[PDB]
Amino acid sequence: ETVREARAEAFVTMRSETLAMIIDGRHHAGDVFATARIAGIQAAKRTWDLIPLCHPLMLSKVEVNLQAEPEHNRVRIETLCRLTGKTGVEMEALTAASVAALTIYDMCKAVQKDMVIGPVRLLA
Amino acid sequence: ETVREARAEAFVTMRSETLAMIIDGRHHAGDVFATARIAGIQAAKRTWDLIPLCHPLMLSKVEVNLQAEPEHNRVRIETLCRLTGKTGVEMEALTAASVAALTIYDMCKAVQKDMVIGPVRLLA
Amino acid sequence: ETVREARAEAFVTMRSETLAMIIDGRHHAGDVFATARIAGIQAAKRTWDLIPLCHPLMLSKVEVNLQAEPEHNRVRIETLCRLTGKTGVEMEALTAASVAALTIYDMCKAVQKDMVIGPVRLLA
Ligand SMILES: Nc1nc2c(c(=O)[nH]1)N[C@H]1N2[C@@H]2O[C@H](COP(=O)(O)OP(=O)(O)OP(=O)(O)O)[C@@]1(O)[C@H]2O
Ligand SMILES: Nc1nc2c(c(=O)[nH]1)N[C@H]1N2[C@@H]2O[C@H](COP(=O)(O)OP(=O)(O)OP(=O)(O)O)[C@@]1(O)[C@H]2O
Ligand SMILES: Nc1nc2c(c(=O)[nH]1)N[C@H]1N2[C@@H]2O[C@H](COP(=O)(O)OP(=O)(O)OP(=O)(O)O)[C@@]1(O)[C@H]2O
Repeated sequence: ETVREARAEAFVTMRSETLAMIIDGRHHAGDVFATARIAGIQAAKRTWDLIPLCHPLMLSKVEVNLQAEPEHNRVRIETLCRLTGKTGVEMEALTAASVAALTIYDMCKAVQKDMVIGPVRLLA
Repeated sequence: ETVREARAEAFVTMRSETLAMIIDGRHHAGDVFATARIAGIQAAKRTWDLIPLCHPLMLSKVEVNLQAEPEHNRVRIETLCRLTGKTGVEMEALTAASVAALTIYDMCKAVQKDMVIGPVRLLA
Repeated sequence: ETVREARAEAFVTMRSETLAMIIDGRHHAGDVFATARIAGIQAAKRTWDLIPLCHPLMLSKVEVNLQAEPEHNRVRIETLCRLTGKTGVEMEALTAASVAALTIYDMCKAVQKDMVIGPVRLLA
């Protein structure tokens, strides 16, 4: 039994107006980043129930951080998962990143029909 | 890693007729107290999934006890949660008490529109 | 804290045509056995949430195996559950077997109205 951790990233690519709306609605009720962070945290804790062969685990830590990248017309999501145990937490990190990305998508899709999620991958 | 425990209480205040109906339907199919106890136990085990920042834990014990207080026109709910681990179980105890209270409410609301839940708090 | 395990079996009895359809659709998209295995695995991990008094546990292993028994006009399901902990996994094994059986039933019920599930029991 050891300390295990994993980090993942995801991106959501969108038009400039769409990203500007996220930036302008930040820190207000309906905060896209706040909502996506909570969604990702909740999703990480449910990973065992979403991915058939994953084991139930006791996550002691899940972090989801989001940043606008206006220069690339996209949002970057980075996640961190940690626990002390025998099973790793790669899928928790990826699932948290993915559901955070889907939540950004959900909150922007009225404005834009052709957003793209990706890449979604582990960080070294 | 130690033995951790928490106790909570909740109250549901109602008219005398409403409480009398609970007392009279006790030990029969549709037992309000039996249903509320099971709801509270189930809710305690799901606390991590209801409260965003709570950690998943392995509850080894959850107890929910209910008593009519005819003298005060109310039901009192007391809960107990225990486990051996590194994280406490205050939220499990409060959530079990709260959902037990909501279940009493649900089973009585046809009869009464203005029941009040509270206080809900930890016990020392 | 020790290694704990449990094994269960379940049977679904059906007409010969119904069983033949399962055998003939095996290894194809809509594989009844593949679907039932995944359902049973997922169900085992949720046992604590289905059975009110069961404890949440960290299952390290769940196996679900299915075999056609043409000679008896039935499907046999055998399950295995294991973990290292203080609480046994009998209910996880039985629940995995039961939900696997219900999934076989679901996937065959258009064809047959009078299938029977049982026995469902622990193995020694
Ligand atoms: N929650 C959660 N669970 C996880 C992962 C995760 O990131 N998060 N990674 C691992 N894990 C689940 O188990 C896989 C690894 O298999 P395992 O080594 O536990 O199987 P064993 O019991 O050793 O036996 P074999 O099956 O190896 O023979 C796996 O790749 C998942 O399927
Ligand atoms: N199921 C469940 N979970 C619970 C509680 C509960 O009653 N029941 N209480 C605790 N806990 C969750 O974690 C909170 C306490 O934070 P923590 O001390 O674990 O965080 P750490 O990993 O130490 O890092 P920081 O974030 O402290 O820097 C908390 O207050 C909950 O948010
Ligand atoms: N997931 C899951 N959980 C399980 C089982 C299972 O197969 N799978 N078997 C056990 N268990 C739940 O706990 C029952 C056994 O009770 P227990 O010995 O834990 O209670 P204690 O805390 O010792 O106190 P008392 O209540 O004994 O006084 C039980 O029979 C279940 O109710």
